[PDB]
Amino acid sequence: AFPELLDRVGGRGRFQLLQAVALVTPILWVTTQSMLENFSAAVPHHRCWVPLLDNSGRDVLLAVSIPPGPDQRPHQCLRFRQPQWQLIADTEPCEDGWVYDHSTFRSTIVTTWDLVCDSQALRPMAQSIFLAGILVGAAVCGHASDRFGRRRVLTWSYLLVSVSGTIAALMPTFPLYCLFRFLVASAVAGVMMNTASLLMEWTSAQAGPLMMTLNALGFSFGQVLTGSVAYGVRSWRMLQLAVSAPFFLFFVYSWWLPESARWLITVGRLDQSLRELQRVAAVNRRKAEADTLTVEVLRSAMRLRTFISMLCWFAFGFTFFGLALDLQALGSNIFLLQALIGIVDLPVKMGSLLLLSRLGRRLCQASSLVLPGLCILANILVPREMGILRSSLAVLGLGSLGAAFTCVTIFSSELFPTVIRMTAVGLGQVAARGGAMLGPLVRLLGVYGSWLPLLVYGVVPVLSGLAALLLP
Ligand SMILES: CCc1oc2ccccc2c1C(=O)c1cc(Br)c(O)c(Br)c1
Repeated sequence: AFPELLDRVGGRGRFQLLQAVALVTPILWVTTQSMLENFSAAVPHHRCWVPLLDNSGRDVLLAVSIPPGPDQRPHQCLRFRQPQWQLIADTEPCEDGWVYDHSTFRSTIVTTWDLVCDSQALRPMAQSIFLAGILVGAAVCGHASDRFGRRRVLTWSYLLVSVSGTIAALMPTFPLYCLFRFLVASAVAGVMMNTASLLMEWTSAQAGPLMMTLNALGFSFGQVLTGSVAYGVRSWRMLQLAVSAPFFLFFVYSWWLPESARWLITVGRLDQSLRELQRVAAVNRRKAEADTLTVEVLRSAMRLRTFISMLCWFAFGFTFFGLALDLQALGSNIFLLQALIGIVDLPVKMGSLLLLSRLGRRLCQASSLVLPGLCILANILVPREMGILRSSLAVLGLGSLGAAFTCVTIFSSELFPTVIRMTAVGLGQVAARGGAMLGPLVRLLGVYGSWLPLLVYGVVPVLSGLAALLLP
């Protein structure tokens, strides 16, 4: 009978707008802490330390000291034992440390801990560990927000994000940085599920479109907050602090938001629920029907399609979270991409949805997965002679893969007996954050050709979208 009390107490109005505003803002920084592994773990050009150069014809010394490399560059992993002055066979690996290029980044984690050359597989694992953390944090938090409430967990998760982000920026060794990022990811997943649920519960029956639109449209401007804070702070020890600092201020003000009124009824905390409903009504200024609440009323109140959705969610999660955490290979000028993956997400999603829904729901579902797969697949074909075309396709693709996140939820998830969609939307997400941990692991296949990662990242969504045409 809870919708009746909600209608008696409000619906739209004022409070349901300030709550949405105060809950949407953390989503931007939540995005910031997930795509931050693109400007923090950046790999600049690295060469081998030499006694002749870099103190104890500059080009002549560079040519005589380092053997030439395959890709029209000096070798990044080998050096001459002695100066081969015959150049107007016998080589050893770098043992005096590397020298890096300090022209766009001052200090990345790679520069600090030498994650190059033989120790290359370490870099694509710090993101898999992060996503695994997200999964294990979104699994536990489910059976946590039922014995602790729903508002307290959000505040403690804000505090945990703040503390873990601050601590992870002052570690002296790699494994501690891997572990504290794991904790950060778990807390971030908890924040994102609790915020979604809190936005869900307090709203009326019209929670379907508006709130789920606001959550996504929040992630988009998010990308543009990374782009920006980056252009500003370049180092890596001063970036994690500058990103995790706002969460403490968020926790400080999160102590006043009223707790969800539906959970309080089912556990027997009637008096606090009455107080929360009364304060919500007072905020909403609809203090006319609040008199009727005299406790007694609240006392009385107290298979093929599923598989197709699973594959669609899995394909969406795998390609995006494995080709968007490597934008240094999709082009150049990183502080422009990871900053245009957003202004090309909102017009594109709106226009594509509006145009393709009238054709049909299944046509819209199919057209949103084959298109970006083909777009990404075409990227390897075009040579590097024209940069603008080399970089244009990826933005539109990764942009349209974002369109699945919305299209496959507010237009999909009805492919079932149609009782309530909330028992299917959650089931889809387990595969997304359970295939992104199987994401950047594909980038570990840089050896044995460099085109295979892009080929896989393009073919998998293509096959998923094409098989989606086999619904009957
Ligand atoms: C543009 C689409 C999009 O952009 C992001 C940027 C940062 C974090 C999540 C997302 C995101 C998601 O839809 C999403 C949400 C959750 Br929850 C996940 O576990 C995974 Br994987 C992906």
